[PDB]
Amino acid sequence: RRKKRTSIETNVRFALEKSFLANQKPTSEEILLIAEQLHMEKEVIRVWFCNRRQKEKRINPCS
Repeated sequence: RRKKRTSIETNVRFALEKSFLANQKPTSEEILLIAEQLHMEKEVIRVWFCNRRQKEKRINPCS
């Protein structure tokens, strides 16, 4: 549940961090490109960015 996974993990996010903001619209190529770097694949990529930005919103309260 946890999930949680966490998960998230890693290393990636770290890199995604800076990257996220920069652009937040990763293209197809952009990802694959970054994937080549190491260890990151389209998968977690999107999953990341996606969920990553979700945290942004928010507002949320927004809640």
